[PDB]
Amino acid sequence: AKGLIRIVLDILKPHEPIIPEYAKYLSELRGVEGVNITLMEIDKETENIKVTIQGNDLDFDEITRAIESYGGSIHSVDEVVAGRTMVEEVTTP
Amino acid sequence: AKGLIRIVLDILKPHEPIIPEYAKYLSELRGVEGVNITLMEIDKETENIKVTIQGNDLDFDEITRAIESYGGSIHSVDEVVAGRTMVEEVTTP
Amino acid sequence: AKGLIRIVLDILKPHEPIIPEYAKYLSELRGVEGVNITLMEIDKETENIKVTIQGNDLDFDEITRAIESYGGSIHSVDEVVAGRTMVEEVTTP
Amino acid sequence: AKGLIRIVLDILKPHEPIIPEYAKYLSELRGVEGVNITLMEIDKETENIKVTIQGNDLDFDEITRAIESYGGSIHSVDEVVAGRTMVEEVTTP
Amino acid sequence: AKGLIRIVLDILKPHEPIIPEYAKYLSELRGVEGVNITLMEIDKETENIKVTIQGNDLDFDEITRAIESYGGSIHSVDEVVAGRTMVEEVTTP
Amino acid sequence: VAKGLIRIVLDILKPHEPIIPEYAKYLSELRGVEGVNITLMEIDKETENIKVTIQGNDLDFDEITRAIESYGGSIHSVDEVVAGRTMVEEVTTP
Amino acid sequence: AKGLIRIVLDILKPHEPIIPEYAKYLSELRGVEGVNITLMEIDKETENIKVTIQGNDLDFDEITRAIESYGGSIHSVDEVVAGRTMVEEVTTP
Amino acid sequence: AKGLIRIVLDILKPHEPIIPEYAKYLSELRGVEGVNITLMEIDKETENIKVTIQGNDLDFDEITRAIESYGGSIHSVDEVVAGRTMVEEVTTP
Amino acid sequence: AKGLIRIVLDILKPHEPIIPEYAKYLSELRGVEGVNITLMEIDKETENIKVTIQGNDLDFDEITRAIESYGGSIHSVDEVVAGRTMVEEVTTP
Amino acid sequence: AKGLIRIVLDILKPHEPIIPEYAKYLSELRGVEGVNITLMEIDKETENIKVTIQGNDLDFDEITRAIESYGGSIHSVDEVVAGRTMVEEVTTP
Amino acid sequence: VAKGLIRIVLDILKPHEPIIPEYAKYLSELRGVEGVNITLMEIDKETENIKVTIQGNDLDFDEITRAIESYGGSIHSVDEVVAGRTMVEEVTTP
Amino acid sequence: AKGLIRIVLDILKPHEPIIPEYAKYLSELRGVEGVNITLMEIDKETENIKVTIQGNDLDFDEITRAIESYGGSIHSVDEVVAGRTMVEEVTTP
Amino acid sequence: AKGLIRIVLDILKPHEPIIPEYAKYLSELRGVEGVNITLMEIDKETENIKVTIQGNDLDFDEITRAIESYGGSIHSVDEVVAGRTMVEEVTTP
Amino acid sequence: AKGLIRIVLDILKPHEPIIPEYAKYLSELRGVEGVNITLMEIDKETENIKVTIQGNDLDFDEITRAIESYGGSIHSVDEVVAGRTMVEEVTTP
Ligand SMILES: [Ca+2]
Ligand SMILES: [Ca+2]
Ligand SMILES: [Ca+2]
Ligand SMILES: [Ca+2]
Ligand SMILES: [Ca+2]
Ligand SMILES: [Ca+2]
Ligand SMILES: [Ca+2]
Ligand SMILES: [Ca+2]
Ligand SMILES: [Ca+2]
Ligand SMILES: [Ca+2]
Ligand SMILES: [Ca+2]
Ligand SMILES: [Ca+2]
Ligand SMILES: [Ca+2]
Ligand SMILES: [Ca+2]
Ligand SMILES: [Ca+2]
Ligand SMILES: [Ca+2]
Ligand SMILES: [Ca+2]
Ligand SMILES: [Ca+2]
Ligand SMILES: [Ca+2]
Ligand SMILES: [Ca+2]
Ligand SMILES: [Ca+2]
Ligand SMILES: [Ca+2]
Ligand SMILES: [Ca+2]
Ligand SMILES: [Ca+2]
Ligand SMILES: [Ca+2]
Ligand SMILES: [Ca+2]
Ligand SMILES: [Ca+2]
Ligand SMILES: [Ca+2]
Repeated sequence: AKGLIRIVLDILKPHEPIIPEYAKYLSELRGVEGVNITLMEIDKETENIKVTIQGNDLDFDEITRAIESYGGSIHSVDEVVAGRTMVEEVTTP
Repeated sequence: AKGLIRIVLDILKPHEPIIPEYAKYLSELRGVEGVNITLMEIDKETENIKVTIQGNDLDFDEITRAIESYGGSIHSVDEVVAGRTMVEEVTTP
Repeated sequence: AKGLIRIVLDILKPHEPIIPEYAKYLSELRGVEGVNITLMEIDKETENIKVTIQGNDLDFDEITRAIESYGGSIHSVDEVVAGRTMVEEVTTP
Repeated sequence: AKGLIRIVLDILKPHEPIIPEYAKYLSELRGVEGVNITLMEIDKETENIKVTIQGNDLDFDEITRAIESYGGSIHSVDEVVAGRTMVEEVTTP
Repeated sequence: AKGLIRIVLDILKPHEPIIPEYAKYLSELRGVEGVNITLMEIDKETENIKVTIQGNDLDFDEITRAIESYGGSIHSVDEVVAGRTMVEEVTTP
Repeated sequence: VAKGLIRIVLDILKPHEPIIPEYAKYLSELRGVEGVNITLMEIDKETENIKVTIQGNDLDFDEITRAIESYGGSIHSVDEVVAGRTMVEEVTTP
Repeated sequence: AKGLIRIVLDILKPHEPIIPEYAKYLSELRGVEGVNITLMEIDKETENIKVTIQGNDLDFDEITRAIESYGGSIHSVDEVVAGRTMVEEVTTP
Repeated sequence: AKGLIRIVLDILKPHEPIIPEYAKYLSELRGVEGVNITLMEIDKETENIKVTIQGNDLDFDEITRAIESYGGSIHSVDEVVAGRTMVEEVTTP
Repeated sequence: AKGLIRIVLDILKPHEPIIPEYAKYLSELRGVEGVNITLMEIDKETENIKVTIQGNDLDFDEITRAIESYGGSIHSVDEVVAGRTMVEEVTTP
Repeated sequence: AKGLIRIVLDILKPHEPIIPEYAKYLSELRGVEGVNITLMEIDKETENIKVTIQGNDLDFDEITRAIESYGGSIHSVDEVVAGRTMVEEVTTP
Repeated sequence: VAKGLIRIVLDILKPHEPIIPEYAKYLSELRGVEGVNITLMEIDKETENIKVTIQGNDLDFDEITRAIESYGGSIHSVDEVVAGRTMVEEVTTP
Repeated sequence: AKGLIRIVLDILKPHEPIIPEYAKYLSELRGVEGVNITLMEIDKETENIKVTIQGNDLDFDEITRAIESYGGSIHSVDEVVAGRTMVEEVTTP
Repeated sequence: AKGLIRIVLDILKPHEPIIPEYAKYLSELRGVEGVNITLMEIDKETENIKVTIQGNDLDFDEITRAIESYGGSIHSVDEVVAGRTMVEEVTTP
Repeated sequence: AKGLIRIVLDILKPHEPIIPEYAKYLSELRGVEGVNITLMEIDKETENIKVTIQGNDLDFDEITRAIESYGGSIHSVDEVVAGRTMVEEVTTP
């Protein structure tokens, strides 16, 4: 296990496609152990969701394009993890 | 485990059927490891519950329809997990 | 394991009988592994309690009848876990 | 693993006997695997402490009496677990 | 195990001896597994510390002899555990 | 066995570019770095504050400080360090 | 393991030497399994770190003479743990 | 003023009468300035409300007559103020 | 001022009419000093608002027949205030 | 405006007499501008409530006695304000 | 006396441009707007979420919704509205 | 107003004399408007209290001597307000 | 009073000039009732501060340039207020 | 009021002089409405206090020097207010 192993991003999203679509679909890409989508805010034209993605050697620009193939839009990359083992954020002042 | 593996959704519901009822019935569905339902807020007409359903390649359309047919009505999908392993949501400012 | 594996309900009850009785009893019902009763509040005349019951294929009606025959009533069913495996509640916005 | 396997009682005792006396004593009671006594609050005349007790088919009446024998006095019973397993309490709104 | 397995007490104490000593010292007492000492509040004359001390069957009075012996003063015993198994306080209203 | 620096957590200022999964891939492959983690602190218009949690074996704070800067980064403060045989977590207190 | 296995102290210090130094150099110390230094508060003059050090039969005096050598100043010993076992502080009212 | 100027009580109560009535009604009682009623928890059979009622010299029993009179049931009086001036509870350990 | 001076209810509602409508139209209502509508939760179907309405001798039935006219549905009456004076809820254990 | 102008005492009383009795009674005591009694906690045998009292050169011994006369019992004194002004307590680490 | 809409709180998506004190000045001078307040929610790379609290007399939600959009804004949701004679604040509850 | 207008200090003290005495007394000192004593904690042997004193040009030494002559010692001076006008503490990161 | 009345921005800042400089200086500009600078984070080359500025018809690009005239740098405009009267943010979900 | 009107700073200090001392002395300085000092953390050598000083056109250099000369040492300036009116900090994510 190497490279990007965990990606977390917040996207904006026309209400369609429905979000179990996105999950099902993001499963397929290059070595994805699994995806987590949680609903952030739920506005009227639109939808804020937090996508958590994790696997081996992940393809960033693949995800990033795969997502837009769905009329969905990355607002920001919240967190990235890379390397042999899965490091979490440590808190502090 | 593949495709959809855990689904979290909040549904509005008439007081009947009761909630254990739903729970029992949802244990049935195609590849359903198990179901949790906690009681959100219990207005006079009606009853908001939370639905936590996990399993292997769960069928979304199966579920929604199982709930409607039941009296329930789906307000949102709060969260989904799709893939080989359970990715929990990683939290961040 | 199948069906009703966890049941949590809040019931009003008179000071009688002493709570260890209801526990000591509801232990004995069909398919109950354990029972937990925590004290909620205690008013002059009466008494609120939460009642967690876990087991295999607990029959929802035995249980409730049991509590009634002891002189307390089910104000509400707060949570229910059903299926093969203990699904816990996933928290979300 | 049957009957009362955990009893938390809140009780008022005169200062004396000191708090690890009870601990000592109550441990030597039938079925009793263990005893925790934390100090709740302490007033001029008197001392409010909580008595968590764990074991196996515990005697509610021995205990009740045992505590009273040392000049203690049961203000209330705040928890009970009964059965083959320790069911902790599930929380909900 | 047997007797007291845990005793927690809050004590007042001059600045000296510095508290790593109290730790060391009490560690060497009869039947002591380990001893934790966190610093509560640091006053100008004195010092206020929590001593958690645990192990197999503890001599409460030895423990009280030893502390006083370094210029301690036992304000209160906050918690005591005894018996065969390490029961913790359970949370409750 | 591990020795030396084993985890480091630094806060840095960062030109929007390069994007952040750059850093993560990049840093990932340093000397004896089992894993890096970057969470995003604050995404200002001019710049962008981000937090790097780096972890490995006998780690070279100077290979790291230099690599970041190359990418145009800037260490503001180092917030945590764990050195030695075992991973020790911070304990809390009054 | 015996005597002190964990020591937590709050210290003040010049900006140099930078903190990953202080970390390196106490791994060096006698019987020190590892050290954790989180940054408490960074001022203009100076710089407040917390130092959590863990090992076997640690030497308080080596540790402390060493910190003064590095220019630092030990404000307080916030917690100490001693004996065979990592007793954590049990929290109470 | 004189006598009771404030009484707060928690009551259980069937769904009907809807609670704007209780408010209205109690407003018209002897010496009543105003009356606040917030909704605690909404159970299936019943309903749990807090009634804050205030004014000049209140007839406690009239207040208890009037509530019962609509199918109320007084679980407890939570707070009472009397005298010339409106003293509130002061916070303290 | 007399009878109800403040009423707070939680309601569910279609997205239309948009919420500044609902606001306008209850200012219209009889004896209504003003209304506050904050948005509780926005779903795909529907839309949960809280409605805080304040005035003199307000008419619960006008208010409520009016909300149903606008397509809405009143889930619960969360708080009511009645009499000459805006008694707020005094909070207690 | 001299001497004791506020006394908060925490006290255990048998259920009877009910709580607005004391309120009534204590108000008719010398110097006494007002009396708040909130309910602290309530057990099977007994009832713990807090008595905040406000006035002017208050008699500690009248009160102490007065409370005792009704079968009440002072567990402790939690606040005192004395002088020409009500000084509330300032908080600090 | 005031009538009609008197306070409105809306959340909008916003191209980084125009900058935010634009909006504030601009909106300030609408029909019967005693004051506007904009706090910044989240400053993403592509866009930017911001919150407008607008307040005045018999306010025209449609003059407002239109003005925002002109500046390239986009209402996502209206979060609060106060209409009528007096300013009523939300009361809280279980 | 000039000089020492507010003084807050935490002092240890024996159960004697009863706290209203220390208030009743410290009221009488030179330049004291009001005095507030809240109960901090109460141990078997002794007693912690916070002591807010407000006045004009309070002499710091009279006050302290006063408390000593009553048999409690000043553990620390938590806060002091000096000058013409009551400056309150401004909170900051 | 019209236009911008309140501006709040977070800037980055070489440690010089000192921050009482910035305050003193920002006072002068076109109609500034007053400025508030609080210290955010305090890094080693650098300094995060939150500037709050308030007056009549404020000159944005004046401030914005005035600030940089000091080797200081706007990272983001956090909040702006405009018009006849001073509107604060209202909170909500 | 003009120029500097309120200054908030945290300073490290030897135990002597005491803190009221400082307070008194700082009431003196050029145009000083009044001073607050609360006690932050009281390490063994030393004493972190917070300094809140407000007034009219306060002279910064005067102050720092008044504190140093006193034994104290300035770690940071946490906050300042300069202008015609006291702008408090307005808080935001
Ligand atoms: Ca974002
Ligand atoms: Ca930490
Ligand atoms: Ca409701
Ligand atoms: Ca929802
Ligand atoms: Ca994180
Ligand atoms: Ca009650
Ligand atoms: Ca979550
Ligand atoms: Ca007490
Ligand atoms: Ca739960
Ligand atoms: Ca102290
Ligand atoms: Ca519990
Ligand atoms: Ca930093
Ligand atoms: Ca701890
Ligand atoms: Ca505990
Ligand atoms: Ca319920
Ligand atoms: Ca208090
Ligand atoms: Ca209260
Ligand atoms: Ca109790
Ligand atoms: Ca304070
Ligand atoms: Ca929204
Ligand atoms: Ca309320
Ligand atoms: Ca104590
Ligand atoms: Ca502040
Ligand atoms: Ca920013
Ligand atoms: Ca609100
Ligand atoms: Ca310290
Ligand atoms: Ca500082
Ligand atoms: Ca704000």
